[PDB]
Amino acid sequence: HPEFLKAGKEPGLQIWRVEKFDLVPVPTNLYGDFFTGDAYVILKTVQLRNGNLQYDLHYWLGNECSQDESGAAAIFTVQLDDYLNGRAVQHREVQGFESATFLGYFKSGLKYKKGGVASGFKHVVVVVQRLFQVKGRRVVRATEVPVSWESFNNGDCFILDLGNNIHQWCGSNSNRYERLKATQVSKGIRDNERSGRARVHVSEEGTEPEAMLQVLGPKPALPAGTEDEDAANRKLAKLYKVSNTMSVSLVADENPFAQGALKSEDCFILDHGKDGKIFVWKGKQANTEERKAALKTASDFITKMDYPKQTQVSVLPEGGETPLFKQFFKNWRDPDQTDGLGLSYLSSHIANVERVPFDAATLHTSTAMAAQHGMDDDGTGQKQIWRIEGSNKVPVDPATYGQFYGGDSYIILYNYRHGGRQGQIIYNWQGAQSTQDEVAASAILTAQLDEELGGTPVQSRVVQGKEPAHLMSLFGGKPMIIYKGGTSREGGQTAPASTRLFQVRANSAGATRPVEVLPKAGALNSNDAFVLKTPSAAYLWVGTGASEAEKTGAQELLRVLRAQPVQVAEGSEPDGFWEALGGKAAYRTSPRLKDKKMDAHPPRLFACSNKIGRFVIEEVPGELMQEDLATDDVMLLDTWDQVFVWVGKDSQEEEKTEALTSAKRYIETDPANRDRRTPITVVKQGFEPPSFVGWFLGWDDDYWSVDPLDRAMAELA
Repeated sequence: HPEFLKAGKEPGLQIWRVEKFDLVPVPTNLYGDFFTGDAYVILKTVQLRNGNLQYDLHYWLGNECSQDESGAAAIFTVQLDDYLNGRAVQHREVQGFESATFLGYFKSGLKYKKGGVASGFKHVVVVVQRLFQVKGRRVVRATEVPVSWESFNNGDCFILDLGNNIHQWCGSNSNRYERLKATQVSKGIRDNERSGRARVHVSEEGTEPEAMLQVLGPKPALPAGTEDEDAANRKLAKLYKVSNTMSVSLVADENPFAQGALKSEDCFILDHGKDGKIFVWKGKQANTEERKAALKTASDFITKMDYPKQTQVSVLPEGGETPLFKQFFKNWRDPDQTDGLGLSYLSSHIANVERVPFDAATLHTSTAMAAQHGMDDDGTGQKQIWRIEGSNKVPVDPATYGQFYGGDSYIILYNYRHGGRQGQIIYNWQGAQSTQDEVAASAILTAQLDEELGGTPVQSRVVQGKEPAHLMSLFGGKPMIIYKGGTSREGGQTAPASTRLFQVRANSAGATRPVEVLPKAGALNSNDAFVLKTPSAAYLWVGTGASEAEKTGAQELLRVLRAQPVQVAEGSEPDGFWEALGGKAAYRTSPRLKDKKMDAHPPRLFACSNKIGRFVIEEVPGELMQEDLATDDVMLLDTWDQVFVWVGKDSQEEEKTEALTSAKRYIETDPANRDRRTPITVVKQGFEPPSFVGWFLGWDDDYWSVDPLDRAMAELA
């Protein structure tokens, strides 16, 4: 055996060019260059936290690549996978529409070279005279184009490669951010292709150097940019079951699908084609012919539905499904979950993130711990609570700090200290039964308060029932009691219900919040304790998964209810318990993914926009980096438990005021059917909280002191 032996042995990236049905290694210093007339095979191996190796097999098809060449690359992807015991995730990437995972492997971006093995061009390779058109802001792509002014336009940047002189040219209508990412490609040509020997010359229209003007002739009038992502065709997806010939059978009309719909004896197609990707899921018991023919059937299904030929397709084995595939299902939970160190798959873009458990004594020094637990600090800073009464904020009685009523909406101005510096957080808590005028009034006043405090404070819109972990910790040691629906104003206190049911649950911080729920048995949960104040006896129901903090919260919540507790463990409930709840019922028993939520729902950064009301979101691939936050964009950092809205200083005011709704739109369209009470957190550039910056390793506190572009072209360019 040849190159197969030197494969997934160590963590890293391996690229081969399929050359005459042979896997020829691409020189590593050229990783990122791809000939449009050829096909490549790419293996990314990632080390899991337990030391095991996880494989991602990609094969890449250029625009001018033959059919017998894509087949060759496909055969290798198949036979490489079963050499790795059929546990790899396979990807078919087409030029210009590659998967985010594939795009993450390449920092400096991609280069699409004219030529191929048929044209008689190798990779190894002096005298150079080529031209690249650099289009891209988050996925910088450099396409080789004819060496002519006709190839140009004033919207993008261009690189005139003259061997020992690289000439970067940028149009007048080109944005400063695009110019920045273009210098990366130019620098990459200098350092990787010429080994740092050549000189990179930067210019814009009107300042063309004589060398460039000698090659292209005098500059004529140039046009403008064609300006190229995900829209609202994200929500709907369908699941199919394959037979062989090739026929499919609809098994699930709408997502979220039932995880049990996947049977291990067959293979299934998750159709997300209107969003540009489809999945193939191999059951472990599926026929060997069926498994090896996954890409076979996937391409057929593409044509039988009239999807674009360039549709992303990925192939998953049972047990190694990616988290996006799992999110298409209603509460996907694995047959290991709690036991182990990870899950089905570890997203490469967070594979190098050190996992920091919680310890409040040193929260104030670790941005990473702050981000991984949604904990800006310990919750012990100065704060003000206001209840919204009509059109004004009313100070809440300090004795009742920690109790919130479902018929009110509150504003919580909190002072946080982390590291050496401070910040402020404005929490906007809107009750479920709060009247619409006052809920809307709470939002108006929340924004007004932010401007009073200089526009610097963080804004967080919370909805009753789904409160961030940090919010629970603001009240010292007492729990955050949330009532189903009453008022706290002076002439309006309602009457307590006959029998009430409280779900007391703790965060990673040990703070707890008892949530008053419906008085039904189906509302119970094995991981938390519960409090049932019936007029007869007050029950303290403690689940098998409940710990000290939940008992302490449930106990001390029964304190404020002036009722003696009746300790009752799960499974051994007295008679009166079930009948007070309306009888026995099926509740949730499966444990939660406490520290493995990151593995299940890794944080993703997005760029949101709405040009003509059309909501456009584009995922930025790879490791989360401060460099990826453009000053003229409104970005989205989705941590599952929360959706941050990073607002760039130089973005348009329209997009700035729409920060709340753009996030609300992204959550609404999420194919995972994400809860709409999910807290949204608006954050200003240069005033980001620790729970945000801790996700970005290598965060320069004074990164924006010098303009990013003014630094790059002054650095090594």
